[PDB]
Amino acid sequence: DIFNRDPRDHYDLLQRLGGGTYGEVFKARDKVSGDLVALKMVKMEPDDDVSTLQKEILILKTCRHANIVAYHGSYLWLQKLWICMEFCGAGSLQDIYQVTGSLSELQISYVCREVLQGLAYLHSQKKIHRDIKGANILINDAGEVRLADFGISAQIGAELARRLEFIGTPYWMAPEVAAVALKGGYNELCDIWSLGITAIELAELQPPLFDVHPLRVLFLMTKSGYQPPRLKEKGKWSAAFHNFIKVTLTKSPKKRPSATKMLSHQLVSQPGLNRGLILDLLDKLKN
Ligand SMILES: CNc1nc(Nc2ccc(N3CCOCC3)cc2)c(C(N)=O)nc1-c1cncc2c1ncn2C
Repeated sequence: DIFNRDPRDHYDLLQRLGGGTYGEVFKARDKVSGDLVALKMVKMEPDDDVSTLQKEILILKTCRHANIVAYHGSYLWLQKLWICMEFCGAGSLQDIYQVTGSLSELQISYVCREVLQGLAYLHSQKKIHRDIKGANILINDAGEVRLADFGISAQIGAELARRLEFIGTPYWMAPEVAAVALKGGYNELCDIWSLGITAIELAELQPPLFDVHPLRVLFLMTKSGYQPPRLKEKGKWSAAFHNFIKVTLTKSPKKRPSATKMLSHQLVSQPGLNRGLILDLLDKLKN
């Protein structure tokens, strides 16, 4: 499961695709089959024992869903853990909308449906993603939608910096999560709020309040009079899209709908939602 060897023995490392608190991602080609894969390098911390690392790799191999990037295998080499995963050729939705411009209501509807399918699966496994945003939703050349990973819960490498990263960029987090280090916890419903913000992000090219200093956003969010965000242009988006934003951005998590409940919302249960919508979006990259 975790080969004690250099992944360069089996893979030809191509260009760097990007990275962050979750590691460094490289495009790579298998030397035998010729197939393209993604290789993520996670630097191991001084307290990352291999017994806990083994439990995590077991979770990475069993936590599987069509709307989550497939895990192929891993390598432990020179204090760096390398995870091999399916290659999503078009990159993230942020990589796409920062070329194409705003997604159509139908395109956002399909992405939100596919993400909710992945979130409903993660929540059935008692996992909370806690990292839903356009940059963490990848698209393959077939227009399929996949979450890059199952979220922040992987206890590998820079887990703490990844867990706390929202403090410097809290725009996608639910108010009960933005109430960091206060007595109230949170639950899986915070992912539903993050998906509502992601839908405004795909419509507007940035989440609400993106230009406000992160510490000011945290302050505003933990106020009793905080009004959840809304789409900026009412006379472009349908009543169904406005309502989907209204219910996903419910301030109280005790009133916010589950991922399974959201899958029957009129916006994401409408006919004609399929990968063809994203194939049309990818065609705009040529122009
Ligand atoms: C940099 N991140 C990732 N890039 C990938 N591929 C990819 C492919 C193409 C581009 N381009 C092409 C040229 O135009 C710009 C866009 C960018 C990226 C992948 C993958 N599987 O293909 N995966 C991750 C990734 C993996 N784990 C966790 C992650 C990840 N992203 C966020 N989180 C939290």
